[PDB]
Amino acid sequence: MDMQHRIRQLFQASIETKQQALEVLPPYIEQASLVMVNALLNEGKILSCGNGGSAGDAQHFSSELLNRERPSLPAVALTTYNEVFSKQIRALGQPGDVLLAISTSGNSANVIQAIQAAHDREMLVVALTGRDGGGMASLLLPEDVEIRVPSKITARIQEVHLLAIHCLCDLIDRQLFGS
Amino acid sequence: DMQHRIRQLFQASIETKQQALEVLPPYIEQASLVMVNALLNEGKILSCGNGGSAGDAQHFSSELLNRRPSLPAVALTTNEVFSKQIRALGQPGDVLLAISTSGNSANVIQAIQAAHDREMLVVALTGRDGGGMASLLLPEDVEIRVPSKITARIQEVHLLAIHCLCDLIDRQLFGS
Amino acid sequence: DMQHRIRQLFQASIETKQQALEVLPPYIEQASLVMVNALLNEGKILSCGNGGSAGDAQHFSSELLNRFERERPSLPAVALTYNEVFSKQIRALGQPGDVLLAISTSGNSANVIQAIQAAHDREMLVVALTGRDGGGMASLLLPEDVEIRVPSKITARIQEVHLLAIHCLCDLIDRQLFG
Amino acid sequence: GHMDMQHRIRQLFQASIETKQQALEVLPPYIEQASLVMVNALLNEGKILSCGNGGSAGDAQHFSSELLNRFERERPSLPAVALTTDSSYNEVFSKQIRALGQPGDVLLAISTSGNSANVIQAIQAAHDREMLVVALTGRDGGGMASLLLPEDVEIRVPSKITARIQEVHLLAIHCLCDLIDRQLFGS
Ligand SMILES: [Cl-]
Repeated sequence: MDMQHRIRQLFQASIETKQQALEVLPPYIEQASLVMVNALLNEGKILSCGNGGSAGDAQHFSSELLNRERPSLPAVALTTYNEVFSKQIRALGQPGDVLLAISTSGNSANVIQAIQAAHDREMLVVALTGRDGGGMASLLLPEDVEIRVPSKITARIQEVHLLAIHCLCDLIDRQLFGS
Repeated sequence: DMQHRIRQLFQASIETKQQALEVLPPYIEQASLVMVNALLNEGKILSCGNGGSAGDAQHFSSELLNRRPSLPAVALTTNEVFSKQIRALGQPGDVLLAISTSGNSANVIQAIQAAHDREMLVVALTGRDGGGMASLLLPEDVEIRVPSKITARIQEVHLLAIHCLCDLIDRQLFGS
Repeated sequence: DMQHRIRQLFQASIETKQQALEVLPPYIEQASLVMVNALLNEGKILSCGNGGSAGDAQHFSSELLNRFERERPSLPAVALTYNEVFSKQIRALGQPGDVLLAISTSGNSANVIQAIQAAHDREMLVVALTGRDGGGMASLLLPEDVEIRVPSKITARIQEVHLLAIHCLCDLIDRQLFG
Repeated sequence: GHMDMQHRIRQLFQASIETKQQALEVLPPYIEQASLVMVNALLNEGKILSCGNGGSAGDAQHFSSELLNRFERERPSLPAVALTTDSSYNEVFSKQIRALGQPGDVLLAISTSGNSANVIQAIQAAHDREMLVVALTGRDGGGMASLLLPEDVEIRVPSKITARIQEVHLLAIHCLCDLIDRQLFGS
């Protein structure tokens, strides 16, 4: 009785959070995918990163796109001391590339450091966040895009992030190659 | 591009979770009792999956292991890649959490067989028609099949389903 | 002169190995019997390392378990992959009589030290691959544990002798179990 | 201790020692040459990509992680990155090389036999991006060696024994890093 209730409860919270997100996120998902499509078109790449339950999201986004029957898109997750991402971005990133930075709270020291490295290399940033945006939100420059899930709950934020990413991939293919 | 297309993807996501809500909860409940059972009997949970399911396997385990008290859940961390590790680490009673969008991942199929040889129970997160994984399941195993043929929809529901399992285990062992 | 330096590095590598040859073989033999005894008693080997010692740990377990380069039976050797990430996996997976292969070049890795503690707590024996003079962790070992301490302070030379030592461990395990 | 095991341990030590002594007599010119191509690439604002299969993968990641992260040693970070795997699958390296590689960059490619299809394909991808290749190999060099253009460098360990090739590879990698640091940051 309680367990079936709790399940229904979590399902409905997940669904309600997505309906809220539906009202506020589409313009930001559109701008991000556009920023990404323009970078690819100019022979740039996308580097993605995230901490913990966001790390899978960075690699899900990238593998989808890199490993393909549309053309392989140059999208690489960084993987494998808050400098782990930042150093790879300095090694790999060139002007006009795009950083996808994923953090449910926006407080990841190493994603914050990632965003500085991306700015130093003249890259645009697509930031996937939740809650109040955290420290990352405040570090975004005017040309950067923020996709902020309207929720405080870590697990609902993650659920909308997966969806957001699936939206970005889909809009990237439609814009580049066509429906 | 199209906001209209974004709303459309969001609406499709919502609709599948609604379809999933009408069919999955009793299985989600079963799996969780199976997992709480094994953990109370001093056992453990191993998880696995390929493609867009590997992260889910890790996300489940490292919630429970790393953090509440830590719970013995380990993700198999790389067609006998998983099967070999189950043989080595599995003990009678343990649970395998196996995740696949198609039900056709050859190494998770061999993961399921290895778990059976260990006298382990299997919880299978699947979609579509359940593939070769469904046909391997024994009566005491639990399928959680997403009523969708679309990979991206199954993945979205699989993450919700994994969040539920975690929640129900903590609910039963610790309470709320 | 770059030639002078290469031939100096090769000689330092050869010379460390020669001095390793004078202290190590008893401890390699003892380490391997411990591992063989555990496996014959239906046990398993868990292995762990940090930094450059981390390939070593994976290489050890990958070798025996997957058998990608030689055709003999698979052995339950498993590499482990926040000072508690190793501790917590050992606690979750280790059963009494199991063996931990613990690798580091300094002997000071916080997690590997805590891996040792988690191994003893689970009534496991430890084979410890170290260099320098073992320092800590090498002071945590109990009478039935085994240390293989490279007679060197140079990280690179220690890595080199570790790889050889692991190759000796795997080889004698097979030699004792399959002749 | 018991004789056989003591015999086996000491015979392996001796074979490792003897393989290194043989390697010493033929590898230095190619090791120097390799480190020169790497240094020249970095001086021209290049980067190094590394890859390897099975037991070589560790070497690949060891090389680039030391150079880039600088845990073990406090000197400047160098743009050296290991190519990942983790979820046909023979294109995992080449797909990344085509995304990340630039004209002038260097691929350090590691294989003991030289026949792994994904490293063979990595070499092609590097060539298509106008990158130079440093190939750590053994035995006869395999298919990999057959693909090397004249600006490339091969470091072929003079052994047919996997374990022996792996040990010399680790040494080669330690020399390359030493030589890169010497040339850039002082002997
Ligand atoms: Cl589909």
